[PDB]
Formats: sequence, structure tokens, C-alpha cells
Amino acid sequence: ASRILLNNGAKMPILGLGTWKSPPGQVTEAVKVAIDVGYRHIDCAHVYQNENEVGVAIQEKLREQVVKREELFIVSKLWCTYHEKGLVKGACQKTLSDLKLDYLDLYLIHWPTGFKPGKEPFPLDESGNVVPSDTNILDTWAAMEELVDEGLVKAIGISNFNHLQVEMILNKPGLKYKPAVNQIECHPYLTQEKLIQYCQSKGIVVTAYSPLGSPDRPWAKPEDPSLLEDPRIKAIAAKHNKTTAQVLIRFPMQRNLVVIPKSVTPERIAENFKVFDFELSSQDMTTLLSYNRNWRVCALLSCTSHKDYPFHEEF
Ligand SMILES: NC(=O)c1ccc[n+]([C@@H]2O[C@H](COP(=O)([O-])OP(=O)(O)OC[C@H]3O[C@@H](n4cnc5c(N)ncnc54)[C@H](OP(=O)(O)O)[C@@H]3O)[C@@H](O)[C@H]2O)c1
Ligand SMILES: O=C(O)COc1cc(Cl)ccc1C(=O)NCc1cccc([N+](=O)[O-])c1
Repeated sequence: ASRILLNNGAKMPILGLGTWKSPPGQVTEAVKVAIDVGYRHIDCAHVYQNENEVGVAIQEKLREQVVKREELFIVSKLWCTYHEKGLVKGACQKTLSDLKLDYLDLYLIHWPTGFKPGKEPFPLDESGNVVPSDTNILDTWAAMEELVDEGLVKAIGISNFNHLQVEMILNKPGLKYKPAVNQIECHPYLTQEKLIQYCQSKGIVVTAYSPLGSPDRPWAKPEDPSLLEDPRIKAIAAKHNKTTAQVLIRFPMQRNLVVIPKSVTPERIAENFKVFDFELSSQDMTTLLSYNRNWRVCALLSCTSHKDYPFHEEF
């Protein structure tokens, strides 16, 4: 089954294309190829500074009569320097204009941490400390709600929120919209059982990012664990006559998660979609879950003093 039901009545494709680190030089072709081999879900963000070129590819394929807009599920995220109430609509409209779209299917608060407003996406002081803003999760949420009520986005959600921060929103007096999605890091080294359990028990759909371990993350150390090269996972792949990436993509799919693997390589975009023709076994699933090391690709020491830093909490 290709799509999962959101609490706003819309259906979200469970496999989408990630675009973080897809060079503007190469992401238009990536998205074009993706659409051609069946992707309908693209995960974007303003901070990825490639939304224009993503938009280029979508516009063309609409022009080519390959897909219709209603068939596409486009996601973007509000960046941290835009959490102020008065900045949210603008930030959304910039993303929309960049993507050459009239609406987004899903708009996420990218991180719970508000940063000092300005051009700089990551304002720092002088001990690697991020300069926060005097914003909070509740007021930002209300600003997102307004986006729905003005037709700019069909659904809103969060990303990198811990369970207490999700609770804050759920329990907000005067809540208009429940978050539809919480997009978090998830893979066999960070299996997220308690947070998934929590969100799923709230009717909030979970999207797994960095499902392949983000080998191209710009802060990688050669000593860090490498999922795509893990022998134990290669072994599971070979018994299924699939690649390790295919296994890493299929795994969250069988946990009722959405997954959004990134590639700019045409061969890999096509391969990564070919995951609806095999099933991981019960023994495979518990084996992969047992690799959890609580290891994060995405966690900034420069943010660990921010009041809304998400990862002090167990989950
Ligand atoms: N909400 C947030 O905070 C957040 C944070 C991180 C990521 N995300 C989203 O999640 C997406 C996925 O995560 P990610 O970009 O961190 O990393 P990922 O999807 O785990 O890994 C992408 C890396 O894997 C390589 N790769 C892809 N398919 C492969 C295959 N079949 N075989 C071997 N290598 C393969 C890619 O290389 P090539 O591209 O060179 O082929 C790229 O270097 C992002 O792009 C973004 O959309 C969201
Ligand atoms: O966030 C992503 O989607 C991918 O990671 C990116 C991508 C781009 Cl273009 C620029 C910067 C980052 C990054 O350092 N994200 C991590 C991060 C951010 C904010 C707070 C935190 N935090 O831990 O509080 C972590």
C-alpha cells in the first residue's frame, strides 16, 4: 500500500525523495527522474537552498503531462530563524514562490529551536553557541495553523520534536489543528521505539529521515558507524537479492512509517523505489531493531544549551 492516511483526510505516499545536500547543479534532474519512476513525495526545506531547482523539475513534468499537481505530495519546513509569528507566513510564501507552487501538502516546523532572526541561518556567538530567539513552540504552532486556515498548506506538522514537545502542542488550549506528522531521524542505529510508539498512539504519522545513515552529512567522522557498509545488513540484503539501501528503505515501511531516502544519482533513485516487491521477515525486522545504538546523525552540540533543544529527553 503506497500511501498512509493523515488526520486531515489526505493520503501521504510512504516513500518520498529527500533533497538535503542535492546540489542545485543536480537536483532538478534528480527530481525529474524520481517523478518518472514513480515518486510522488518530495521532501524539501528552505534551508536546503535548492527549492527553486526542485520547482523547476516539478513545473516541467507538469508541463510534459507526466503528473498532475494533485498527484504530488510536496513537503517543506519552516527554518529556525523564522519562528516569530510575524515571519511565518512570509517564510512559507518564499518557499512556495521558489517551488512555483500555490500550496504545500505538508509544512513542518523544521526544528523546535528558534534562532535569532536574520539572514544568517545559523547565528552563533563565540563559543559555538547558537543565538536563540525569544520564541516558543506554542506560538509558532499557532502561526502554522493560520497557514492552513489561509489555504497555503493542506496539513502542518513538526520535525525533531521529542514526546513532551509534541504533548505541549496536543495540550495547547485553543488548538486548531493537531500535528499530522512528526519527521524524525530513524534507522537501525536509532530505532526510536518509544517516540514512534508515542506518536502512533496519538494518530500522528512518523516520517523517518536519514534512513541510510546520511553518509554525505558534512560533519561525518571516519570513526562513526556506517549503516550502508554494515556487514550484518549486507548479509540481510544478499539473502533477499536486494541492496543494503533497499533493505534500509523497506525497514521503516514495515513499521508503518513514511521514509524519505535522498539521492541525486539516477541509478540509485530508481533502485531506491524498487522496494514494494519484497518483504523483510520477522527475524530480519527484530535483527535490524536490535542494532539500535541511539546514534544520531542530526544533533548539534552548538544547540545543546537552547531551551527547546530536543534530545536531552529520553524520547
Ligand atoms: N527534518 C530534518 O531535520 C531532516 C534532517 C536530515 C534529513 N532530512 C530529510 O531526509 C532526507 C534523507 O536523509 P539524508 O539526506 O540525511 O541521508 P540518507 O537519505 O540517509 O542518505 C543519503 C546518502 O545516501 C546515498 N545513497 C542513496 N541511495 C543510495 C544507494 N541506493 N546506495 C548507496 N548510497 C546511496 C546518497 O548518495 P547520492 O545522492 O550521491 O546518490 C547520499 O550520500 C534528506 O535528504 C532530507 O530530505 C530531514
Ligand atoms: O536539518 C536538516 O534537515 C539537515 O541538517 C542541516 C541541513 C542544512 Cl542545509 C543546514 C544545517 C543542518 C543542520 O545542522 N541540522 C541540524 C540541526 C539544526 C537545528 C537544530 C539542531 N539541534 O540539534 O538543535 C540540529
